[PDB]
Amino acid sequence: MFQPLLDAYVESASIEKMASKSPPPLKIAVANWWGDEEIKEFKNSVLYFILSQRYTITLHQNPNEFSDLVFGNPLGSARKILSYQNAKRVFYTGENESPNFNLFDYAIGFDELDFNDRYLRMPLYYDRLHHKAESVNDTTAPYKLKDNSLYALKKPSHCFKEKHPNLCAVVNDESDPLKRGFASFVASNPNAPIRNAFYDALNSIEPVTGGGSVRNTLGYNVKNKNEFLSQYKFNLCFENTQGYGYVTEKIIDAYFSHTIPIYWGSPSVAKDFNPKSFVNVHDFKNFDEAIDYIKYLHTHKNAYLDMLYENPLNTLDGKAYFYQNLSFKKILAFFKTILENDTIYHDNP
Amino acid sequence: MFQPLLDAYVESASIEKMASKSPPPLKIAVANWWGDEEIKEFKNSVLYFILSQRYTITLHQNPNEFSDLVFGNPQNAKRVFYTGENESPNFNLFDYAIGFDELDFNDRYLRMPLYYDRLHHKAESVNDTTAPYKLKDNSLYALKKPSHCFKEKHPNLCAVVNDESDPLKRGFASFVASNPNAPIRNAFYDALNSIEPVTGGGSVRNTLGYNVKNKNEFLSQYKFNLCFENTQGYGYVTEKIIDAYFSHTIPIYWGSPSVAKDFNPKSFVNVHDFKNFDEAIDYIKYLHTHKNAYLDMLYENPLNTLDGKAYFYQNLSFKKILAFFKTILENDTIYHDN
Repeated sequence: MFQPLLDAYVESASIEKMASKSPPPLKIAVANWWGDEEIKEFKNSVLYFILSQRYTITLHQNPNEFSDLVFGNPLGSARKILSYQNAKRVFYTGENESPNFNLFDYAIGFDELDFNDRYLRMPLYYDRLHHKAESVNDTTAPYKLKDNSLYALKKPSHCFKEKHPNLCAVVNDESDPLKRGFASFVASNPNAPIRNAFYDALNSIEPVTGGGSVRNTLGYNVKNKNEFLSQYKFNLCFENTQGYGYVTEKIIDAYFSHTIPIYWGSPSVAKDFNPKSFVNVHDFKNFDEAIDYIKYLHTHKNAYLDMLYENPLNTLDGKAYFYQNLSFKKILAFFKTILENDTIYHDNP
Repeated sequence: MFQPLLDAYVESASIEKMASKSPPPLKIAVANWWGDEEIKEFKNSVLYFILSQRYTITLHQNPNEFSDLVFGNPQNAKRVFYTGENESPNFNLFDYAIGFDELDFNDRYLRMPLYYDRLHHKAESVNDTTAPYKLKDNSLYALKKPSHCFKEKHPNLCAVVNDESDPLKRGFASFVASNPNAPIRNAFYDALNSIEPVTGGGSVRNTLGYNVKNKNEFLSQYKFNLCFENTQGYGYVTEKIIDAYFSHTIPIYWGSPSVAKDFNPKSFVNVHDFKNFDEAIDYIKYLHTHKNAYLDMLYENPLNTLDGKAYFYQNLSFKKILAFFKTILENDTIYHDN
């Protein structure tokens, strides 16, 4: 049930509207090799989106320019130059990699760590929600955006349904969720010793439908991931690697496509999402046993519809919440503190 | 006043004397990068000393031998980061880390600054029948047979601590450094060298034509000790300030800007509290010419006190360190990259 997760997300994006377009300049240095595509992707990310609500952002790719923040995680030659901008450095990557606090003053990541003002946890799933929120500011979408909220203020598109018929049909109670294939699987890397032992074991209850390169079954890689996952009862949602707190956009795609995620990745995922809403493979002593609970859910429609209908988020006294209250306000406070703090924390020899 | 610091240290070293039990074998590998003197230092560290109270340790450097833990500093064994440098841990490479950073990473990180290891060493050196500082009878550090040489090696220190001399009746400020890659420390030195001359007993800015043999005896001869860390790190408080307290001299400190969390600010000059060096020096001048204020500072407890008890920040103790390692040994998780 995506709608309540989206509602919670939209509320977490609630902040005071800034008055009369006087957003102070913020100069951010980013990867020098980024081309116009990567730049476009960055101007579309939730971090940029959030910051644009309070600053007039300029991006810098010239190494001989001063900046307010140097952003990212350069490697090789570009990591050396970083050492010299001795600018206010902020570590940020989509990879399962913890920050180097000798080189970076501040960091935004997935680790469950407290370093006072120097670190903020902003999992990748928050950014995927931002993209799902934008894609449904469409007049044909089956998910609704609170009137007048930040995501509803830009003009809406009209392509969603044409692009996600099946998804719309089932979200719109015009199809029966029980009347679907067993499970979808979309992945690009074959080497995943833990994932395969699991695909082989899931793929031996009923065939698993593959839409990506690994274990493909359709004979072609699916065009729209979300439309494809909505055609199955479950979605094989294993992260590429394990990290405590490392919850990617994958589980969000399952929720969004109205299918039950079968999750494995961060052993603490239950902190971020309601475990009654997905098969948390970590809540079992072995796969063997988890395969059995999936086998059960697949043949006991009541338990299956129970899970599909749980709020993706945990609740405390009826109010749904993001773990540690992640929100636009929390993220903007973190940046206002970084910008106003003149202390140099990185190695400055 | 080192005595109260030692008392709190000895108390922090108190552990249950499980005797019905026996220390189980614990196999510890050290990385190859580690030189023989880095291995000798480790064998002599307070961490090794603490662990040896609950485990029968075997330390080796054979990467072919299955071990319970492996210690390094930049396999499928649990790796523990441990270094003396002002270097934050790489958690991609190490499952666990012992450091100085003010960080909380649940069971993966433990703060144990080098000053705690320097206290361990001073405590041993004072298990000596001619020593000016006392160790509670029946404490861990008093169990071994003592030495009889302390006074001989530190006459002046015993005199002042033994009240056979007057604290005010001494030189101005000592400075013992041998590292030159420390610009801020030099600039502060040249600036302090103004109130009066600052006697230099080490390589760097050496005064008396030679290097002193006993750092502590020497420091006990001055009213203050110029106590600068080589670089700034939040939480990076080394052995230096402990040498000042041990030598019954006022530390003039710079290094960790959060040093007041670890030590009682009324007990030393914290250069970080001033907007510029000039202002810090003005304060030093004042202490040097106001006997009541100087003595007050010299007699303060080096540690902060709360609820009637002197304490180490965040309750650093043998028990805290033993629980951290017990948790590592019992947890099968491997966090490092593979």
